[PDB]
Amino acid sequence: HHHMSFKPKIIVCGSPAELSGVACKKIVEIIHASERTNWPLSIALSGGSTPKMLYSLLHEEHLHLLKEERALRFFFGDERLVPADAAESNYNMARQALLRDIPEDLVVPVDVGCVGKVSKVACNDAVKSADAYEKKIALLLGTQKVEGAEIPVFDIVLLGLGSDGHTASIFHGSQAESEMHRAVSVGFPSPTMSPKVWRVTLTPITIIHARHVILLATGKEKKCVLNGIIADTPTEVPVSRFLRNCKGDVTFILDKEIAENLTC
Repeated sequence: HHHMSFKPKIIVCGSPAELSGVACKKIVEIIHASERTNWPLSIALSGGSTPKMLYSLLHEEHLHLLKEERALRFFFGDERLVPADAAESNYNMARQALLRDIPEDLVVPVDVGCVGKVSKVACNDAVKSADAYEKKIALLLGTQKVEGAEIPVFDIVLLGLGSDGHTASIFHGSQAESEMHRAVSVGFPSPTMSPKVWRVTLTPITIIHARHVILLATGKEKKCVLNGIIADTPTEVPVSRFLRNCKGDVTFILDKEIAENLTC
């Protein structure tokens, strides 16, 4: 017909505090759908407060599955080039909530040692950190030829939608914005976005080839950027428009307020 259709699985939760519960259920369902011989399944974690609650929920209700049964190998979709123990570290937050009790081989942080080996982190520092994380992912997961570049294929990618419609640290204007060959790249936040630190990020081509993608989005204030992913024919789009090209199983987990214009 006249337009390409994008039909992700949409789950709308009544209370924004129900999103972590639905995300946890989805992740556990994906784990149990996979034969134990394919475990551990690769997950790329997002930062932020909804993820932090999802990871605390996994820790309180699914520790046996993750620690004893080694169901998941935890990677980061992005990381701030700040110390591994800083308040702005995605690894620091995931570690406090969950990863402190996960076997060490199943926890794969970005090496951020370049911070404090330099006075001010610059683009070239971020790029060497992205290349180092790419090599780490390639070793642990292996890679494959995709769309005719060899890309690791993540089992799960967890994403959050920013107020500017960014995801991971993929910003309009970033090295990552349209990156279709490298698995990992870099991004600096746009003017309205903090913290003002360089980030290592997975690229669109990596997310596009993940077996499962789970986007968490809340707030009436993100309804415009969400509509620019979901609507077929809008004039203006956010950078997360690329999620329409996802090859895997896509789930959007929403609150009522962000979902007011959807036919859910």
